[PDB]
Amino acid sequence: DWMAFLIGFTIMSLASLAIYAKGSKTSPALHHTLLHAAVPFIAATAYLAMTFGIGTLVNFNGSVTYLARYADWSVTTPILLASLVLLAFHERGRTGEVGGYLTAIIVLDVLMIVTGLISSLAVVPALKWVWYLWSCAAFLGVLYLLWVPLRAMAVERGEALGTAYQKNVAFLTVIWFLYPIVFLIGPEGLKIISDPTSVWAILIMDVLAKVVYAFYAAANLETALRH
Amino acid sequence: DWMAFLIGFTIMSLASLAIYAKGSKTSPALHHTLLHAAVPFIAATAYLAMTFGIGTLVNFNGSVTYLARYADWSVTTPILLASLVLLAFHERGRTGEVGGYLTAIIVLDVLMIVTGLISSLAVVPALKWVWYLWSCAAFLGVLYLLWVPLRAMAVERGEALGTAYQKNVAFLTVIWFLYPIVFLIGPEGLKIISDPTSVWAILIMDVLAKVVYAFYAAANLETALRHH
Amino acid sequence: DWMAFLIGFTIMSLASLAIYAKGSKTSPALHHTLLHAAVPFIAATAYLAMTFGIGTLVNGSVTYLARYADWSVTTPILLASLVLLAFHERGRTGEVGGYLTAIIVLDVLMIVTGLISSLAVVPALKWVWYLWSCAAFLGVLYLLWVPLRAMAVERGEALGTAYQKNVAFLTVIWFLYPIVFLIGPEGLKIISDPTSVWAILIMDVLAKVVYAFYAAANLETALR
Ligand SMILES: CCCCCCCCCCCCCCCCCCCC
Repeated sequence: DWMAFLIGFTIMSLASLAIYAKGSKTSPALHHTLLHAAVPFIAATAYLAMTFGIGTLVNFNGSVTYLARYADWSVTTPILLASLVLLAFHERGRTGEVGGYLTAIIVLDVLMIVTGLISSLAVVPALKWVWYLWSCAAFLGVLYLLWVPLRAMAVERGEALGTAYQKNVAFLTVIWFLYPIVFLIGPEGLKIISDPTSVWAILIMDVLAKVVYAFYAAANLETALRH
Repeated sequence: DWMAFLIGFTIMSLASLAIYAKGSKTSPALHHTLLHAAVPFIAATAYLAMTFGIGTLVNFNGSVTYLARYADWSVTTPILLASLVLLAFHERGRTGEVGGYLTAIIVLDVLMIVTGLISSLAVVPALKWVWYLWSCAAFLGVLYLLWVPLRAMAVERGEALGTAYQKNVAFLTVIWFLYPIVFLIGPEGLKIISDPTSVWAILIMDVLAKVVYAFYAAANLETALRHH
Repeated sequence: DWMAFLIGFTIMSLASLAIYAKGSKTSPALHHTLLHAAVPFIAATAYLAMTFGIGTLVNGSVTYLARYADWSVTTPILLASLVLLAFHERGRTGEVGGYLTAIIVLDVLMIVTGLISSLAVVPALKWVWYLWSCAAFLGVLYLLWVPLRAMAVERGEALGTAYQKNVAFLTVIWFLYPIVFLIGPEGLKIISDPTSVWAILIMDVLAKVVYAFYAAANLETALR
């Protein structure tokens, strides 16, 4: 409940501070540290909002949808994707090159979030699942870019940075896949799991995706940079 | 009306897939392919929303406003403008150079859309037209950047890429000008033409602007690259 | 109140036109001119909205959504210009982007959190959010004053002098906003809505119009 949101805020607020301090401030690593440190600060703001039910909509039938949660995802996810794109290019790209991939992957990712929110708010089952599927299509669009063309470039340019990108993407894919799963089985979908259970699961997921991943990604870059 | 939206979605969904696959994946062409392929995918999501009247607000005495339509325009138009800016610079610029023109042209363009939405929703005629005009001012702001300074740079840097930009801009101008015309004539404005007729017209316009233009722009760039 | 908004629109509309015309269209200066000219045009659109009470919420306490909408876009653009100055108009792939994203995220959050504080009808919540917004502002100020300023000075004296001058001016003016909020009807309600509105207009002109011309002069000094 409130306790989960307050735990989320505290973890995310501290983590953001920790990620920046601990993170490298040198050359290419710096801009990765800045991006990774920002995500939790957004998540923190979101979680603080959710504790006081700011942005949280209560349907006539007492059903709750957290706008703040989706608002977080709409900004954070793209920032995490942006960091990955830069890794793939090995921190060098000509005018418009990285920008094109960024725009492509952000558009898909943000749409994935927006469509997911439309699905959540949909009170008609048929519509709810049509939109969920479209969201999933967007997610596959994101995953395709990451796993095929971007990963292709990631490996082509060198083993060290290619190894770092592949490690980061793998971790990202598994964690990111939990969100659509939780949605499906959660109160926004099949309603197999309780609101509180889904919220508690998301907190654990959010910490892995934003905090653990950040420290993991830093180690993979630091290991790769050493070579 | 819903049939038009479903037709729009299907055309835009397929087109997006087609544009990416057909588009070149090499050097400067690649980043143009990625940007051009994204637009229809947004438009598609928008059109799907509109079929189920998701963003659609209904006001008495025949006033409908499709929020999803404007949401599409607020993202797509800038992406199309972004692609043009990159063309003008001949796919090379110093730090912040392209960014300055992007921010400038996006701010004007997005404002043009936002102001247009305010105009559509405005219940006082005087306000509705004040905002329409302000939107038009923004559009002129966009057109100025495209046609004067950006076109100047486009031609100065080389004939091949300059020819491609000029062709793309010309096509852009004519199509983009239809939107303010339809708005004026449409239920959002003078209510001279029916909601359904205006919606069907916009679908035709949207296909030209996002799908036909994409293939046209691609050909003009590939023509310029081969000639060079 | 409406007269202030109409005055704001007219000042901001003309200023934006003036800033572009007067601004240099060459090399690094150009992209600074384009960014600086756009800000007032946003502010203008905002002020026009506010005169006709578009985005203005009646709920007893009144909060101008158009005002915050303006701030959420303009402030980042002004911060973006400063970041570019610090790098001396040269940075490797992703370098400037990382600092931009960092400083924009903090800045935009600062605005949105401030809006949450304004809309909050419960005092305790209103001040929790105000403080969080302030934390974000300090986050912005830190980046500007420490790491970005460090790079600004390290790269050369001329551009380092220009950045330091611009930042100083920015900090002082930008600090008025949280002060006005605190003592204004969105906070302690020590000063009237009209007084706060008229004060913000004066502040907004300094921050977007005067600062633009000041920043332009400082860059032309640095280029010479
Ligand atoms: C460094 C330059 C990269 C900047 C990234 C640009 C990303 C643009 C953001 C796109 C957002 C699209 C999501 C909006 C969907 C709205 C569609 C309406 C459906 C109801």
